[PDB]
Amino acid sequence: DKYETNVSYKKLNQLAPYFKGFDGSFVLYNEREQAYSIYNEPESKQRYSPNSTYKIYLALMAFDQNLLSLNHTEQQWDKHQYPFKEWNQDQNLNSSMKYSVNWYYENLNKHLRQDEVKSYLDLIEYGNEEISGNENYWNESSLKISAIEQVNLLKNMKQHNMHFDNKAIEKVENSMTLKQKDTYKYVGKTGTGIVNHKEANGWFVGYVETKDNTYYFATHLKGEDNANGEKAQQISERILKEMELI
Ligand SMILES: *C(=O)[C@@H](NC(=O)c1c(-c2ccccc2)noc1C)[C@@H]1N[C@@H](C(=O)O)C(C)(C)S1
Repeated sequence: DKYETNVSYKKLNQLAPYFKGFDGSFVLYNEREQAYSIYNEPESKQRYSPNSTYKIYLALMAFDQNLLSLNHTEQQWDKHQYPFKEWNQDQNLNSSMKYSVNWYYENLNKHLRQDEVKSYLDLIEYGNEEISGNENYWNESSLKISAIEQVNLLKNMKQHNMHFDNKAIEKVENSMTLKQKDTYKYVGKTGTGIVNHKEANGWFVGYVETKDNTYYFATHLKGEDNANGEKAQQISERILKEMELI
């Protein structure tokens, strides 16, 4: 599925070497100039399972539904042993996001009404809005979003155009804050998805907020293997340093 937009963008073709091994895309939005820059425009419109980057909105939804309160984000670990040790304990919003603990977000979804969620995705324009596929519709399932839409949503959230509480947004933003300096705030969320037993869907979405601007971005990777959140973030970090933002 494909996101249709005839928005203008600066071409970022010389980012191609960063995507060696991948069908990848990089979208930047410059809040002040109100301007997109894109490596690989066709790939920037292709919709893919957002995977773990969906946790961001799943969190905003749980807040809005008073499923999460500002001083109540803690969830009990039910004692199931996972392949990654960070998951094998109680979590709060911050840790759940830092370690990408799926069960935290699967509990959030389990307690939201599918129809409230459908309504949210309609409001926020979350890609194809297909949550019909399975229970974990955001994991290599029916729900798909493009790198450019990932940027539009972050921008819309941060410019308070989503009907979510400002403190809800602040909490969610804090949970994905990777670096906090005098001169910038650096926020992001990774995503990995497996198809055909290979890491084939890599996301890193976020933004850098400086003292006079905010540069929202999304990097997406598609490839035979090693297309993962970590690689996507590594690629994004290189690109962002080279534009001199991080
Ligand atoms: C979100 O994307 C989560 N991903 C998965 O559950 C997942 C994986 C997977 C691949 C490799 C290792 C662990 C899980 N394959 O398909 C899916 C749907 C979690 N977030 C990821 C991230 O990149 O931030 C992980 C790798 C931490 S798991």
